[PDB]
Amino acid sequence: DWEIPDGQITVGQRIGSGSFGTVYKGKWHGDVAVKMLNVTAPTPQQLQAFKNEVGVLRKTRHVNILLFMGYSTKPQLAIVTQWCEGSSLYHHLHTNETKFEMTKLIDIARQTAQGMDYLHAKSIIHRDLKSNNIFLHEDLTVKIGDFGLATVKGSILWMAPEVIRMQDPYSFQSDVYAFGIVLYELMTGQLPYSNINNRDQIIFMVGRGYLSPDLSKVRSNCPKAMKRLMAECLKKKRDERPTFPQILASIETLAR
Ligand SMILES: CNS(=O)(=O)c1ccc(N2CCOCC2)c(Nc2ncnc3[nH]cc(Cl)c23)c1
Repeated sequence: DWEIPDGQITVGQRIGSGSFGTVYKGKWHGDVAVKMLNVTAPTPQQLQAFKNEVGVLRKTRHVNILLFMGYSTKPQLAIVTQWCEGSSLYHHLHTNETKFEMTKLIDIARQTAQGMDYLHAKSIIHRDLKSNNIFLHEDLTVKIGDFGLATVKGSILWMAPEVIRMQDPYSFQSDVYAFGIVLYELMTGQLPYSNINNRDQIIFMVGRGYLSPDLSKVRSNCPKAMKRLMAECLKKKRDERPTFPQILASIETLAR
């Protein structure tokens, strides 16, 4: 079992917000990240979300998945993962405006793909992949985190058009679209639709197919093959999008 007895986890600095909780930097056999729900008595729904999230996490053991270490229920519902010594991909690209070498950008994309490939093989749909949930350990290793929304089979900039419309909606392919947006961020250094200042309009338009990321903004040394893979991942029609083994193969094919 993976339950941690009450009183063992030290909780330090509040790091930010996750899906259905608050994330802190903590101590439990070294540095850890802890997500907890703060409601005194959790509702059956909340208690469910927690049981589901743990269930998904414990199915994951892979270098590119943020390492699940354990959970606590008293005094509150808490999830414990390894602490990643570094910043989220989002922070790097958009807050700090870190300029990475192209080969390092590709390597990041490769690992993210590597992680996604694993989840999908295990029948996990992340449902919340975005650069906020991708953390760079010691500047080298990529870790995908925050499984609050994952299952086994508010961040609109990564949502596939079908997900926005809600008419069907989550799948391996919607995960792949989110990946495409992460690729975009890597290759452009920007969030999409950054010349549009209205969230509802972006929602309406991506949903209806009127708007899509502008690939002419990719850094000029971004390989043609990579620009092309990005376009494939971003196909409005979900069935036209590649699978992760495919995405992986073509990234690896850039051993050039
Ligand atoms: C409890 N683990 S979790 O549920 O997988 C989780 C959920 C959300 C977040 N963040 C909080 C900040 O906002 C972005 C999302 C994190 N963050 C981190 N986790 C580990 N090492 C880390 N180094 C730097 C960060 Cl950042 C970080 C972890």
